[PDB]
Amino acid sequence: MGPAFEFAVAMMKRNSSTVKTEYGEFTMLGIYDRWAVLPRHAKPGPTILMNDQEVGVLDAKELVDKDGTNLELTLLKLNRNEKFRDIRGFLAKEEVEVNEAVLAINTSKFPNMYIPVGQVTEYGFLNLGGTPTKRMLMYNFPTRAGQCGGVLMSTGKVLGIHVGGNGHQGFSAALLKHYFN
Amino acid sequence: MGPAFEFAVAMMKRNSSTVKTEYGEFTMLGIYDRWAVLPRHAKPGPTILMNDQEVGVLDAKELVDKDGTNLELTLLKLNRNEKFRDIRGFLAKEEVEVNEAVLAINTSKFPNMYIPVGQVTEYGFLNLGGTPTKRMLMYNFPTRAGQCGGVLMSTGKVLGIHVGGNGHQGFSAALLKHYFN
Ligand SMILES: *[C@@H](CC(=O)OCC)[C@H](C[C@@H]1CCNC1=O)NC(=O)[C@H](Cc1ccccc1)NC(=O)[C@@H](NC(=O)OCC1c2ccccc2-c2ccccc21)[C@@H](C)OC(C)(C)C
Ligand SMILES: *[C@@H](CC(=O)OCC)[C@H](C[C@@H]1CCNC1=O)NC(=O)[C@H](Cc1ccccc1)NC(=O)[C@@H](NC(=O)OCC1c2ccccc2-c2ccccc21)[C@@H](C)OC(C)(C)C
Repeated sequence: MGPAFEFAVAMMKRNSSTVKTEYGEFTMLGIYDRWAVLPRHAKPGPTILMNDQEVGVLDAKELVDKDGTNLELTLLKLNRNEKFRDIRGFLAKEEVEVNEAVLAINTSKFPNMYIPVGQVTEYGFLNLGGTPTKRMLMYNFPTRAGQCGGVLMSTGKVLGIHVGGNGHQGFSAALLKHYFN
Repeated sequence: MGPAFEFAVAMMKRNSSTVKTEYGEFTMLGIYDRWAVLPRHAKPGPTILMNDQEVGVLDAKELVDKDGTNLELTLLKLNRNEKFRDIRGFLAKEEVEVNEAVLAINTSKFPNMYIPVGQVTEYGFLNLGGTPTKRMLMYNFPTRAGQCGGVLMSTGKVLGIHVGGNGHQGFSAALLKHYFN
C-alpha cells in the first residue's frame, strides 16, 4: 500500500483544495484546465469558498447517465488564472475495482488525512439520500460527515469521489475519463 | 513516504487499540508483553475501555526524568492473556528527528487515519497545559482533540506518542527504548 499512499499524497498536494458551499465543507479535486469536481449535493452556487477565497463559478454540470439517472457528481468551471495539472490520464474509462485503496480528505474537520479503506467493489445502483444513483464504488469503512469530495485512489489510479455512506460503508461516485471530454 | 505509510499501517494493525478513560478517547500503542502506553493526561484508572472492553490495569507508571520533570507518558500493564508483538526494536535510544513522518490515529473521531506531518524536530522543553515537559518532538500540523495517543512513525521507526498541540503545531512525547527496561 506504500505506493498507493505515495501517489495519493502527491495528487492531493497538486490538485486538491478545500471548498465551502452553502451545503457544507468538501474536498475538491481539480481535473484539468479550470474544471474540478464536487459531490452533486454540495450544490455549488455562482460563488464558492476555495481555500478561504471567494471564487467565481463560470459553469457547472450535474452529471446524469443516458437515462437521466443521478451520478452524484457536479463538474465546475472555475474563474481563476491557474490551471490544474491534467490528471485525466489517471481516470479509468469504466468503474475500477481494487483490493486496496486510499481515501484522501482535505477539510477543516480532516486536514490532509489518508485512510486505507480496503477493497473497492463496483456496487452499482444505490438509493442515496432517496435518489436512485448509479456507478457507485463501495468500501467497508465507517465514513462520516466532512468526508464528502474525499478522493479515492490506488497506485496511479483516481477511482472516484466520496459522496455518501450508511454508517458502515462508504460510497464514491466513479470518476470516468469521458466526463471530461 | 510510501514506506513510512506502509510501516505505519502494519504497526497500527498489529499493536494499536482505541482506549477510553474518564479523561477521553485515545489511541493506545502496545509495546511488548502486556505493557502499553498512553499520554499521561489520559489518567487511566484501575479499569479502562479497550476496544469497548473493560480491561484491568495491573500496573501504571507516569514517567518523569531524573529531575522529576514530566515526560507526559504513562506506561500501563494490562490484565489480558494476549501479549503485544514486541516492538522495542523500533524505539530509539534518544529523540529522533526525521524529515517526513506519519502520525497514525485510531479513535471513534479518527478511525484508521494517517497524516503526513512533515519534519519532526527535537523541540525539547515545552510548557504543556501549564506543566514543564521534556523530550518533546514537534511537527507543523494543526492537531486536534481526539488525536492524543496518536503514533508518530517513519520507515522502521516508532518516534513518539502525540500528547498535545497549540492549534498550529503538534507535539509527541519521545518513546525511548530504556522506558521499557
Ligand atoms: C458528505 C457531506 C460533508 O462533507 O459534510 C459537509 C460538512 C456526507 C458523507 C456521508 C454522511 C454519513 N456517511 C457518509 O459518508 N454525505 C452525505 O451526507 C450524503 C448527502 C446527500 C447525498 C445525496 C443527496 C442528498 C444528500 N447523504 C448520505 O450519505 C445519506 N445516506 C444514505 O442515503 O444511505 C444509503 C442507504 C440505502 C440505500 C439503498 C437501500 C437501503 C439503504 C439504507 C438503509 C438504511 C440506511 C441508509 C441506507 C445520509 C442522508 O444518511 C442516512 C443514512 C441518514 C440516510
Ligand atoms: C489530546 C486529547 C484527546 O485525544 O481527546 C480525547 C477525546 C489533546 C490533543 C491536543 C488538543 C489541541 N491540540 C492537540 O493536539 N491533548 C490535550 O488536550 C492536552 C491535554 C493535557 C496535557 C497535559 C496536561 C493536561 C492536559 N493539552 C494541550 O495540548 C494544551 N496545549 C498547550 O498546553 O499548548 C502549549 C503552549 C505553550 C508552551 C510554552 C509557551 C507558550 C505556549 C503557548 C501559548 C499559547 C497557546 C499554547 C501554548 C491545551 C490545554 O491547549 C491550550 C492551547 C488551550 C493551552
